[PDB]
Amino acid sequence: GSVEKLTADAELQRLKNERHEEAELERLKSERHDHDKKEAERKALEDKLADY
Repeated sequence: GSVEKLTADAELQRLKNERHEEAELERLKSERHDHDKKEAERKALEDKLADY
């Protein structure tokens, strides 16, 4: 989500996944703001084992 409430760090890793940035970003624009939190974990398990 462009809002970037407290997930600015997640937006960073979202740019990190340039191989999938346009997909996650575009979705979050239309999809609920709460969905940003889920996509934070989605790419965590996607890019790496996990981001904890």
